[PDB]
Amino acid sequence: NKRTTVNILYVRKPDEFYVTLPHFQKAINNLQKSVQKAAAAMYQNMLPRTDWQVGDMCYARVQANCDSQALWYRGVVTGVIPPGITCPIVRYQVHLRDLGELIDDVHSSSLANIDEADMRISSSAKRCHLHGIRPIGDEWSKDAIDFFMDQLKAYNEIHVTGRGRTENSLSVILWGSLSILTGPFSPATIKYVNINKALLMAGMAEKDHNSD
Amino acid sequence: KRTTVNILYVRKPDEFYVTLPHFQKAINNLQKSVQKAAAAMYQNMLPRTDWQVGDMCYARVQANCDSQALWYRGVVTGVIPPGITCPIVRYQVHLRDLGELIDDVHSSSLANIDEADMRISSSAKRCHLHGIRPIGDEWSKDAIDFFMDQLKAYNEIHVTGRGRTENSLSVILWGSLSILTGPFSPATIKYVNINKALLMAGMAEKDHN
Repeated sequence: NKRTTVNILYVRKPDEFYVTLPHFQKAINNLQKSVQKAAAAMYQNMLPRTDWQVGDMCYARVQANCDSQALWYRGVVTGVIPPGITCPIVRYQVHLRDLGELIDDVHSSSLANIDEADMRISSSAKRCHLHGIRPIGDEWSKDAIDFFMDQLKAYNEIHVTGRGRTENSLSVILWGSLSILTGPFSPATIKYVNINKALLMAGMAEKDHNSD
Repeated sequence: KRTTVNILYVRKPDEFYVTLPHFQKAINNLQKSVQKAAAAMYQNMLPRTDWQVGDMCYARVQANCDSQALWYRGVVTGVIPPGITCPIVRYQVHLRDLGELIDDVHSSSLANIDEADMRISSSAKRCHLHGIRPIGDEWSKDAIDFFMDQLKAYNEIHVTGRGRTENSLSVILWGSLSILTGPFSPATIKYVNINKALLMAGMAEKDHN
């Protein structure tokens, strides 16, 4: 009721990270290996294409955060990187809809056309930001991001409480749960820790006065 | 004195990598020589997870201008503990022949390197722009983008050495323009001081040391 358990797919910053409902996890996996087949056929069958622009949907063959090998992903072209002295080819930045991670320096050769079903299938990665807090400065510092990451791996499970949504993200109070084993006759006890407040108390963020 | 160079890779105005232009073919031979040696080691070698900072190695990674992952001579610069998103140890590797840092490299992509292949001097020579420093704590994206723009805005790039730290060479970077002035006269070259251009644009400040 008050808390919904989630799986953390990818973390960029405390104001941008991506989750999924735990029961949905298998369907996400099925979608990913389904995506490999569709993308691979597309790549060799399609005519070569070089006209890629921002806002274009696509498949990208890229190595994501926890990938040992490059794999196909559903993506949206977020940026165009003009040729440079080190690299004389146009390249692109791609947002991976099922993971949430931005990938830079993607060659046109790694991009493939996307058909119309895999365009309207809802993105697996659900965007969130920590509610009621902001960085102490222009941007989230590396310390604060590292602190956030450290908190996430410091708990048994992760839970969110919704505080409304912005135009592309859901505002949440992130909860860490500890499980306490108290004898064979009694069930484990669960305690919840407020990660948002943990960032505040550690001096890694300050209260956002735009929130109520 | 000015020596023409090829820019291999740029991280920041205080960290970029060059080579002498005549060495370029020799670098190319080394890279595809590396492919042979590394692939051998990989299928040869016993599996290893013992990777530590300062360890010499081969890394199969997708570098900056690579469409596909390739083998590179490397040194492990960092160890990345497992996280909630990725439950495996990973490593950060510096590519000696390119100069670029690569993050999140799995142990499966790492291979042992033998010592003959290891002691060949790095193709990439480290440089930093002399007499300047960032305005803020660190180089801003604006300054880095400006620096990149300067490098591609000229016909050729040249360096003048003004001393060395222990791992990097302090230089004045020069951009050259060629001016065509009729069939009878040879073209004239004008040089622009890239270090100064950054100072002028307010993208950097004087070192005063």
